[PDB]
Amino acid sequence: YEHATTVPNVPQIPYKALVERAGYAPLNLEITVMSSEVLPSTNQEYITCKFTTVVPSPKIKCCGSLECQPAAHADYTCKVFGGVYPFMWGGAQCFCDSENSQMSEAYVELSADCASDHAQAIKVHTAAMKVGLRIVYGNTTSFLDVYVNGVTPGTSKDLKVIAGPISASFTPFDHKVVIHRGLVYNYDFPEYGAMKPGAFGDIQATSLTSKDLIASTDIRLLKPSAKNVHVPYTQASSGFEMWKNNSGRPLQETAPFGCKIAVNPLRAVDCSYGNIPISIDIPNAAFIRTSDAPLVSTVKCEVSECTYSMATLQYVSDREGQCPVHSHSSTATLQESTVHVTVHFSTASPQANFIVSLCGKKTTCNAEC
Amino acid sequence: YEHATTVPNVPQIPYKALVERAGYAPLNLEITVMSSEVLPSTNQEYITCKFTTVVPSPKIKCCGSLECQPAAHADYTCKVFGGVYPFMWGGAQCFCDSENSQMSEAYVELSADCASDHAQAIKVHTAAMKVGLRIVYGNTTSFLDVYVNGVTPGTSKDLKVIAGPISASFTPFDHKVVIHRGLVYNYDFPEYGAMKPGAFGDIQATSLTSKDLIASTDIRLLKPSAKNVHVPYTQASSGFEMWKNNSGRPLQETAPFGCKIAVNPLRAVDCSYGNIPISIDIPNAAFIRTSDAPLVSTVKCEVSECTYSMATLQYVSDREGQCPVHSHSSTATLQESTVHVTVHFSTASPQANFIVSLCGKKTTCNAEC
Amino acid sequence: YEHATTVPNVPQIPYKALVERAGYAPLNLEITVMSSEVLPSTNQEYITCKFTTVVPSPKIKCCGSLECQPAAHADYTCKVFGGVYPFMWGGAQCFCDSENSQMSEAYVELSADCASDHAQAIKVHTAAMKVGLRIVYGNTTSFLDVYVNGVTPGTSKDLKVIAGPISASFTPFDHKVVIHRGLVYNYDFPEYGAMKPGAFGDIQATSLTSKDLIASTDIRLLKPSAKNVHVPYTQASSGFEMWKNNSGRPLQETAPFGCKIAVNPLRAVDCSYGNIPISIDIPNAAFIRTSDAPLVSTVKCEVSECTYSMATLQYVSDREGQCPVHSHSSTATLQESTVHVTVHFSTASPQANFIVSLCGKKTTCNAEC
Repeated sequence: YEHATTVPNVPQIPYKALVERAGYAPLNLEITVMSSEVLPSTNQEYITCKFTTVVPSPKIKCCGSLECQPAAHADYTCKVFGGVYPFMWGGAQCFCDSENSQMSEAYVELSADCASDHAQAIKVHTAAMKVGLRIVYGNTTSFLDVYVNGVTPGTSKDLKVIAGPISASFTPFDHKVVIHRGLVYNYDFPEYGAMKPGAFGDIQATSLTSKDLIASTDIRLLKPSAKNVHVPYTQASSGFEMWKNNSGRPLQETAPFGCKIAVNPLRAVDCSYGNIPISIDIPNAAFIRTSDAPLVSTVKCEVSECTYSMATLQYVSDREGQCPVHSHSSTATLQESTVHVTVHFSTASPQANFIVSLCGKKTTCNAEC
Repeated sequence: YEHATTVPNVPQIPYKALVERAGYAPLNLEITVMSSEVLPSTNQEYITCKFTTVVPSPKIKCCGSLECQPAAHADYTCKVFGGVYPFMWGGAQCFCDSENSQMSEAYVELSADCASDHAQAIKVHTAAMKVGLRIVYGNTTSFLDVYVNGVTPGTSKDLKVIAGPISASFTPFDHKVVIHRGLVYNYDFPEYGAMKPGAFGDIQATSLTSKDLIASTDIRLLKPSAKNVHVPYTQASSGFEMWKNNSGRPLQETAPFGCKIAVNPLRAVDCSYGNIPISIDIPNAAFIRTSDAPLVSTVKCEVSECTYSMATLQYVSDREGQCPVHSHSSTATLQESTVHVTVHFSTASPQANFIVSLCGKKTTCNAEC
Repeated sequence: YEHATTVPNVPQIPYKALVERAGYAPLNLEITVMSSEVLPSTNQEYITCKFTTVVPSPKIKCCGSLECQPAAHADYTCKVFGGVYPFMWGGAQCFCDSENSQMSEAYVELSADCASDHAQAIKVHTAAMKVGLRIVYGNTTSFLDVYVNGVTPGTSKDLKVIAGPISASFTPFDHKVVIHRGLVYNYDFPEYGAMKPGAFGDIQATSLTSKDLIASTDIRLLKPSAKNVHVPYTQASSGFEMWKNNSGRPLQETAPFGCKIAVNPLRAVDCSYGNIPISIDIPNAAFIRTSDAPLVSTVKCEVSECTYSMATLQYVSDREGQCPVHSHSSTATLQESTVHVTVHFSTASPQANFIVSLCGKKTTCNAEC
């Protein structure tokens, strides 16, 4: 094993803990962080891009009556205009004095160039964590992809390795995150079914290959002038051509604590946070080297080769095999662990004398520086 | 390296500098001066020597008129004399009473013996420098002819060796230097086109095989006496036969600081002056013997054989190879540098204990003386 | 012378000196400066302009070995690349797995457009002087091109006119002057054989029709990518296309004291400086009008016609001929000199009364114013 030691969140840093048991030889505990990956609960709901106005051909007639009927399309604003084309010299070659009408329909479908470049609207929430922690506990060297939580246990080398929930619940992604090419921004997209021509959500869709649209691009039908058969309207300039200016905060460049961001999975890599409380049920079989076998005598220690950031650990014992050696102070960490009589290690300390260890034992050592 | 150490101008003196870097082994820097050569900007302009008067034959006539015409030769002073040879009993067997004239021409061409012995007038100026500095930095022994200036870099052994401009701008040659046989004097020769019979520049020429002369040897035509056809003139005795007395200052014997002088290139050899600031961009590859390989222990030192101007440097290390050893005081310089366990050197000091170283380480040582 | 009077350096200004001899008539001395010309010792050494990279065709092979050999060209950086084109689908249709190499050569020759537009590097030094001084001393009016120095004498009108060295040794050209089209700048060009890609001296040459080059335009060979047979390099943009901005100081516009500058001879014209000490050995024959011939009586003087900047000099003598008349005060200079009984001159003074013267014487015158 029952153990539990605090282990922070900083890659490339070898961690060393110590087992202070009575009887059995104090084991070595080396753990290294390779690369962290934090992926929140991604829930795809909407997508957007450019569009193309699909204005049909008017069905101008004579003294006959007309009233448009709605159906199931994108955008719906139809108005019957009366009084246009008062004569044959007007444009439509009409014979009526003042009883003429038009349908004037106008919708907007997804453009052809939208299939490739797009934007995926999502609502980032309850972020999950998974850190592949290196494991070393003797002669074995296993690397496992472990989920960071106090619910999912391990196995590795007949051991129950638990990641444990970090005390830092800080996510670099807020409530809503939309994708762009291969970047990640913090966007304040409008509510579904409450769109506005204020940009940032024109004719939004469910996915890449959808078939149900909804929108309000401030479209208004205008009464044409008597000259030539035309269909003049005052449309709002697409906001997607203007969003390439007010983009701003890219997040990828404003990475907090050297953190990172992924494209496809929208994950945060190499991001330092808090501490990971690891607990492992190390059995009797792992505590190799009982008090009945190893019996090291007097410990000696002297320093020689040392430069800015072998300690002569000559011992005398019976039969080579294993032999755990670890530091006991607050400074100067060794490089290797299990090295059998004429032991050979190395350190990297300032000038104070140390001890560690190796193992057990222790020592310390030394230184140188 | 970026290094730079001061190195004086005295041949046959081994120079030893020290690299005080953090980490890598402090390298050895041996540099020796072989022979210095200082050649100024030589600009050949004029040459001189003996000459031979070329007096032609007079064209004496009778009662006819005469007036000489100038051309393009050396020296030009012609005067028509009237009243000479008043009768047939005078000399030229003339029939005129008092209407007789002569041309009387006289020029001076370069002698036949001038082709070999000569004198070359030059205007010594902006002196250049070139000193072949010996280079040693390990197992290599290269000798290069390097120009002494902070503009022309080097190569030698993958290193950028710079000579650097000396702080002493003293030249043994002044403004004008003329050659004689195989000697070098400081002469005050007259201005080109302003010659005078005051010697030191009679009928000067451009080079050895020229064809355009200019001069003024104070030549004057005199009216001959009526007796025999002659052409008597009062010429100035050549100054080149008199300059073998007022030569004086030979410079070669009054050599400043044991300096020398050359004949053909007019160069100053073995001439001590100031200091040569050398700077070399020594790369990582040259700094052999990192802190990870050599690990010499306790240093011991004792003196034995020493006479007026081996130090037992027994060491214990792993594997022979290189091993830089250098002095650290102000007196007692070693003879050799890189010598591998039972090291064997030698010194030449008075009686104090020196250093150381070796290397690195250281020491010191010782011484012885 | 034996005379000598100080004469300054300002063109279009008539100079008037006075001979104060005992006995003979005091002569008039008029001297005018036409146009000054100062040409320093021009020593052509280097020239520059645009260039064209001459990258040859690669000699890609198979599993055969390769090592490039240097010769005698401009620029020399060749590197054998290995590991490129691992397959037939790579680019060169190779059959080798990982044993393939290339030569990759690249030099730089003088461009075709360099023949006309160029730049001539020179080292301006010991400036010479030559001023064509007008000469008047009676009935003669000779104009001679005389060198300004106390070494080269004259002749003019049976007189030994000496220019004399000016007390002002100020040259508008400093140590180095390079030509551009038809302008003259003060440039700080690098040392010969110590060129750098810092511009102002890329691939310099001896002259216009040379055949020996030297340079270092920071050229570096890069390992190509496996796709299509190419030779990609990172070259430094020529400094000669950028020097049309940092040109600055043109000198021609910043002419000191209304001075000038020439194109072909690099001369300074109409440039005022100091004083020119002229000395002339005027013989007895030039001092016309002895005390035995002219005998002018009582001098009378009255002023009439005078405007802002004839003085009735009625005399009575025997026989017209010459007659030198000159001013004796510090203001009011005459226009003419030798004018015979009813003399007629003219002046240009303020309001003060003068004598113153014329011559011688015276016165014064016046015034016015």
